Amino acid sequence: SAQVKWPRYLEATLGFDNHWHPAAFDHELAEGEFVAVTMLGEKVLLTRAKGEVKAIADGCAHRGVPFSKEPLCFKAGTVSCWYHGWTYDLDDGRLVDVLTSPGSPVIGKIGIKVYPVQVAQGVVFVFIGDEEPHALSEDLPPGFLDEDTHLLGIRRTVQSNWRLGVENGFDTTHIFMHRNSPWVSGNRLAFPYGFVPADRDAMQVYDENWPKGVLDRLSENYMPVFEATLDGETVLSAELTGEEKKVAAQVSVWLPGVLKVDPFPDPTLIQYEFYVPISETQHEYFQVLQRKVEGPEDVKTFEVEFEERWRDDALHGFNDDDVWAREAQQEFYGERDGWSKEQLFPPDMCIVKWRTLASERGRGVRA
Amino acid sequence: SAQVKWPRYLEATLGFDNHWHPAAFDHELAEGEFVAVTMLGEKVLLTRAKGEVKAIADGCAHRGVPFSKEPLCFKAGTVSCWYHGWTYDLDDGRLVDVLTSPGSPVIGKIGIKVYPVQVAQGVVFVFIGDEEPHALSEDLPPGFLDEDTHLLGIRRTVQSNWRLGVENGFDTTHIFMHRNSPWVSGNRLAFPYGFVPADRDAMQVYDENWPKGVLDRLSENYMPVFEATLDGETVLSAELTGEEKKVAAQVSVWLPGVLKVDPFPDPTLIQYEFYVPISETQHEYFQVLQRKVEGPEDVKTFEVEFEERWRDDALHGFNDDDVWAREAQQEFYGERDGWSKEQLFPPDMCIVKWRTLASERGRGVRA
Amino acid sequence: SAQVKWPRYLEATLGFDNHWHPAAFDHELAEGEFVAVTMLGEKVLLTRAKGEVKAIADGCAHRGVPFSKEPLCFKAGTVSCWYHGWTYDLDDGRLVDVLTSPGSPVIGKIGIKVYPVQVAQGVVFVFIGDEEPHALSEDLPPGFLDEDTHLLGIRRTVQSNWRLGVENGFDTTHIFMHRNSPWVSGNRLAFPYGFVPADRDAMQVYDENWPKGVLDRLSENYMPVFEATLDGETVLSAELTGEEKKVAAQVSVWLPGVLKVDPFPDPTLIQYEFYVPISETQHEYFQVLQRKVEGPEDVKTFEVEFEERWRDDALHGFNDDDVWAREAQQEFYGERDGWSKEQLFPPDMCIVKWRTLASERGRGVRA
Ligand code: FES
Ligand code: FES
Ligand code: FES
Ligand SMILES: [Cl-]
Ligand SMILES: [Cl-]
Ligand SMILES: [Cl-]
Ligand SMILES: [Cl-]
Ligand SMILES: [Cl-]
Ligand SMILES: [Cl-]
Ligand SMILES: [Cl-]
Ligand SMILES: [Cl-]
Ligand SMILES: [Fe+2]
Ligand SMILES: [Fe+2]
Ligand SMILES: [Fe+2]
Repeated sequence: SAQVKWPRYLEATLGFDNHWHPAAFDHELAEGEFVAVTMLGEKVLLTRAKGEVKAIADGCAHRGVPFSKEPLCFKAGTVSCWYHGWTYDLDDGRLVDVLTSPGSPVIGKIGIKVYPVQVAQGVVFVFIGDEEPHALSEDLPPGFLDEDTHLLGIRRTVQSNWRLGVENGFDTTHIFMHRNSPWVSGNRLAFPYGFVPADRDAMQVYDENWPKGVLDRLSENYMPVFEATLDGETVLSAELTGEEKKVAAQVSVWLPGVLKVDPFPDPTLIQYEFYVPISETQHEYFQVLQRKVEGPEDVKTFEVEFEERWRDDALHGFNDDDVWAREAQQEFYGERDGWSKEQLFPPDMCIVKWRTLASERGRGVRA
Repeated sequence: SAQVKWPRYLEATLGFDNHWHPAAFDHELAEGEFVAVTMLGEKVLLTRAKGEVKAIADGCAHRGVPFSKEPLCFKAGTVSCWYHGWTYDLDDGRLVDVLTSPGSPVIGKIGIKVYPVQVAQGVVFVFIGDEEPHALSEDLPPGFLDEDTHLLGIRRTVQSNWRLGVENGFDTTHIFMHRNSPWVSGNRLAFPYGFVPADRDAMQVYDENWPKGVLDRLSENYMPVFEATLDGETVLSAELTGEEKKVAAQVSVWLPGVLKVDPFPDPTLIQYEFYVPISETQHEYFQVLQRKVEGPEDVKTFEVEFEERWRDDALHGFNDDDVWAREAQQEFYGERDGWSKEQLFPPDMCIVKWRTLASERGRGVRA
Repeated sequence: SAQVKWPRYLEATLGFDNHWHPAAFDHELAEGEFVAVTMLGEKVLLTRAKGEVKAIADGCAHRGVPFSKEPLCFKAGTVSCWYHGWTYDLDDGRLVDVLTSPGSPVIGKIGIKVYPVQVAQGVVFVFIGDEEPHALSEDLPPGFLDEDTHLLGIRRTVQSNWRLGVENGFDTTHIFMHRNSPWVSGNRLAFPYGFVPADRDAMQVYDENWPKGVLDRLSENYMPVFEATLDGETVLSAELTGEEKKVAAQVSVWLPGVLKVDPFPDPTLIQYEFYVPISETQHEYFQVLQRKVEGPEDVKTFEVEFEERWRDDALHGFNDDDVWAREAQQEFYGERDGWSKEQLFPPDMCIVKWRTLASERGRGVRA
């Protein structure tokens, strides 16, 4: 059954820890500003001190209140609790002072957790887990860190377990539900109702070193369905006329659960998606677009396109439906043991391979 | 105690299954239209295909999503899931196609549940349970199916266990709370504060074949109370003056839990009530009025009176208070084990007879 | 650990019963008026009958509905249920009549709980518990019942366990969070960021007879902190310029959990606080100000300044922040076993003494 081929995947209700996970976008943090996030059940407080983004547990060691209720900073590099003034050093999380009791004997005897942080491609990543952090590149799809590119994205909260997000991203026939998105005609896309594996090389598992993932060779080893038929009659057909754009030549997912749609939502872009667990029933959905650039002008041109088109016409215009689609599955999988009652079909094998690889390679399980 | 005289009634938190239950009104469904309902914990999707109302489980066999999120029909007699296009035959619930993968090998190897449906007197009834359906008439009070009558009603959701609804309907002294309803003077009713059993033939149990139920002979074996006294002083008195109408000559309840008030809310009408479980804490309250008719003209006259008077002046004007009355009992009975702590009095014996009959005859228990 | 030092305090999630607790203010009840309250998990109905405030269980013995849904009284000294008319004697809670069934055999054979009530200093106190009530003075801080004073207050609901309320009131360094309240400059207060115990006599435990409690001698055995320093630099300093008022010379808490701030929020006043449990996660916060008076004129002057100044400028302007401060602790202590994970420091010892005294002297534990 399910609990037999991918047990650790089913156990990772709260995600795979001992992996890097995005928390926010670098531009969300100005010097001295605070941003509260919840990752894999942990409340984290982010801030920028002396130009560097720091991550510390969003909970005071005294009476456990979150600093985010009223975040205070009286000296860059520290955070002070709004309740009794306990002050912590962001570099090591140690209690270095108590504003309400100078010289208190608890100073230097207490500390809270701080997390390793690395900002890459404008994204703030945080290492969650007890192990010492490994290279960030091991937890990202290949190409994400390309130096000759620029990235722009957004994040939002989705009311479903993170796994439903990943499986909604790495699903080659769910695209049927996007057939009426204004982005399809909006960007003159030749968009099929689904992709069906045409041979045994349709899916490739990368399990040699890191990163590890599953790749769907949509453009070479799949058959796209542009027509829907019911009992011998064509009841639906995609629009294939004139000059149309080709997207999604390949789609892949990589541990700890990051999607890569290449190219998408336009031939000149690549779309990455993360589904970071917030709680057992919620996740933070990140959408990041990657554009190849040759200099500052291309960067500026991309930023403008993102603001005027890509973001709202695609990240919302195309993907908004994916949000309620995920949430529509929450009860079944989250409450009714859908993991053992689902009935899959051929195209879902890529998802099965992902669950198997994830169950075998996820560095740490958080239930 | 309770768990000893009517144990199966106490166990039937989610209702008695293997019985017919109303789901909606026939006029709520036009050809191709969809109506989602939840009955005894089961989500059901109703539609009209080729003129006939069909009932199918509102949950896809693939990833369990409900079709009601975005119901699709590309061929009358089928329903297609909005997610990956799995299409089902409404007659048998079998998967007959997959819009995103024509000829997929799962076709014909999967199916979901469909329910027997029977429309009578403008009401859509659905058979819930594993057993094969028996005659509809066995689950309705006598007279409901009278051919020389026409029926009109409404349904609404109530936040209480269904048993609290049934017992609020089949309660001869709770009417005290309706004394100030504008319908009392609105329809010149001689309406008492309560009916107290006057002899041993006040209540009669019908437990021979079907339908089965309990009847209160209010007009001949009960004493109506038109005056409320306290410490020897008359503190309240009903208005008995001029030409007033007499209603509620008899009130009865029949398995699986259907009320019959004869006559009510007017001498020319009979009122039926159903309290179909939605969940363990909610039920769908149906109010159906029956009028004897001699032809099309009488039907039209009834439909007009219903729209202009009966529905809002009585079904709401009189009964609305019954809704919060039921919900006011939810915590006690639903959370504080009120079933074993309640303290009944003589008039409640008709309810005791009903719980006993239901516990012994309910065809199926759904906990 | 905590479970070993103050076990009964940790068990009293729903408060200490067999103690008097405030329910409302006397002026909230006019003759024949009703006020519903929930104390230590019990729903209570208050009313004034023949000039006297009465307290009866807000739940009918018949089908458990609360009278508060629609409180009825047809004879001063009784309460009648809105559902079937069961009527109870407020003096002994016995069923003395049934409006819907005169002479019903259940009359005199049924009864509900009534509570001892005592009004003092404009406050309605109710005795919760199974024991016979003891003197009210045993559950109040010394000075509360002073005959040459007048009291005025307000109450509100707070979303946190009651113990978090008490410990927030009896905390000498949490005042840091109040530094920016408009009441500080509003009443020209010389207000420190915290009070730190300066010697061994800083806290005194009164455990000889009743009332019992812990007293902090702030003005004589504590060191007030008017500056906040971080890594050697003054980052915050209170305003100490000329003619300012001195308050909080002493603060104390007494069983079952009543605070006394002397003087506060002004030198001419004393502030009392109660934190009566509503449920396991909620409490009713009472704030009562005491002013010494010499006659009806002083009473009038106090009532006027309470309305024009004390209430909104202090009870709200100063204390409102204490509400979310308490609630910010609810998850940690209420759901994440904060009682054993908290890490206290020297000033918290007064709270530790209070927990110990309460665990040893609370008359009754309600979990
Ligand atoms: S809870 Fe943070 S200093 Fe007290
Ligand atoms: S969930 Fe219905 S077709 Fe996939
Ligand atoms: S529930 Fe109060 S009289 Fe029936
Ligand atoms: Cl978040
Ligand atoms: Cl369509
Ligand atoms: Cl593990
Ligand atoms: Cl009245
Ligand atoms: Cl059974
Ligand atoms: Cl309250
Ligand atoms: Cl400040
Ligand atoms: Cl005890
Ligand atoms: Fe999608
Ligand atoms: Fe009623
Ligand atoms: Fe405070």
